[PDB]
Amino acid sequence: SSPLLIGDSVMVDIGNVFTKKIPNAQIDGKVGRQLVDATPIVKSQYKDYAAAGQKVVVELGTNGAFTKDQLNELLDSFGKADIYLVSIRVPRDYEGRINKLIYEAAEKRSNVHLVDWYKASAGHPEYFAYDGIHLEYAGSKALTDLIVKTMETHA
Ligand code: NA
Repeated sequence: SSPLLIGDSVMVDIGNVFTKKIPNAQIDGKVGRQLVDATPIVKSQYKDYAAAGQKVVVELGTNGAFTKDQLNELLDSFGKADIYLVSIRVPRDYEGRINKLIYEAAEKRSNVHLVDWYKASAGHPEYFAYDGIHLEYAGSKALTDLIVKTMETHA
């Protein structure tokens, strides 16, 4: 009902569509944001979300690669919150490596739930701008629906 959504350009793209579905969502998207820049923000802005019973959506990696250690530092900073971690689809050589880090984090952590946008958007070029980074409306609605459906299942 009041989840935190933190991400890069993709969060900017879906913010308005997502707010129509979940009006009390707290949305923090910034074009060009790197995952390593999110951890100080969570400590400066969002420690009230780092609690059992809170919900956080993390949408990072589309705008740049990150390391295992950086991902773990970010996930640890949310504490016992339920974390919905979105896989990425981007035309860059690091896409697979980052998606494997994301997959393994979800495998490990009982409070991390994978939102497999990579799999969901396979075969749907109409979801994406020609740059393969920004989303068309059809993509923003599909990703919004996937995030919300995952949170409603608790999966
Ligand atoms: Na998990």
